[PDB]
Amino acid sequence: KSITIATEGSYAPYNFKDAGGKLIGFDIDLGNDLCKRMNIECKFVEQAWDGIIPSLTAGRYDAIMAAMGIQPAREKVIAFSRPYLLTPMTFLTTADSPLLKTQVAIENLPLDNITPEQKAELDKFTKIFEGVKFGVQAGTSHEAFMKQMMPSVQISTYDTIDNVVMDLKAGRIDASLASVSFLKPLTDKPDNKDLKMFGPRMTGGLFGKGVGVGIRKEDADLKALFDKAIDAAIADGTVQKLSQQWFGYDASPKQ
Repeated sequence: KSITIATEGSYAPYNFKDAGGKLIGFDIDLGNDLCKRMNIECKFVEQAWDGIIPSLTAGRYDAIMAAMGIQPAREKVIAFSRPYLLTPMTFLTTADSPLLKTQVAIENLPLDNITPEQKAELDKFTKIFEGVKFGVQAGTSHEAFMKQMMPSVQISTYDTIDNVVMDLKAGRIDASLASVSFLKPLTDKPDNKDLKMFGPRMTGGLFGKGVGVGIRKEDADLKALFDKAIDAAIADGTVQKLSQQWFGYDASPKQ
C-alpha cells in the first residue's frame, strides 16, 4: 500500500522547500509519521493551490496536507480527516501598549462551547477594547469575530494584513487581531520588536475547526486510517513535538 499526498510547497513552515528543492515542513514530517503508523508508503508532490482540490477529485493523488482549513465550502467537494492542528488567532499591539498589562487567566481559548470563565475573559478584553482603535483585514474571520463577538469595539478595515500592520506602526490604530502563524514570525523579526502579540490564543467558532487531511469523499477507509493515525500522533505527543519544532508553539488539537 502507497499514497500520494499533495502540498503547496510555498507555505513555510507547513510545507516549503529545502535548498535542493525537496518538500519539507510540518505537513511533510506529519504526513510521513502518519503513513508510517498506517504501514503505508508516502510520496509528497507539489500542487498549485487553485488546482489542489480538482486534482484530488480527478485522482492525481490520494490526499492533501497543505495547511488546509476544514471548512463548509471544501466539505461540499471533499472529505476531511479529524483536525491534525489547530489554527490559533491572537491580538497584536505595540510594545509598551498598556494592553500588555492585562492578565491572561486562560492562555488557550476554544470558542465553540465557551465556559463561563472563558466568556468572562472574552468580556474583560472586549471591555478594554471599547476605548481602543482596532484595525482588521476585510473579509476575514478576524473581521467576522470582531463584528459578532466584540460589537462594543470600534473597527476599521484594510485590504491586506500588511496594511493593518503598517497602520499600527503609524499609530493610526492601537491593536489588531490576526493568525498566530502570521503574528509570531512577524513579531520575531528584530525590525518588528516594537510590536507584540497579547491576549488569549483563540481557536474554533468563527475561526474554524483547524487544518485537516483532504481526502476524496468515497475514500471512507483512507479517512478511517488517517483518523486513527492522527489520534495516535496526538496521544503520544508527536503532533505537539512537531508543532513546537516548526512553529515555536503548541497548536496540537485535543484527542
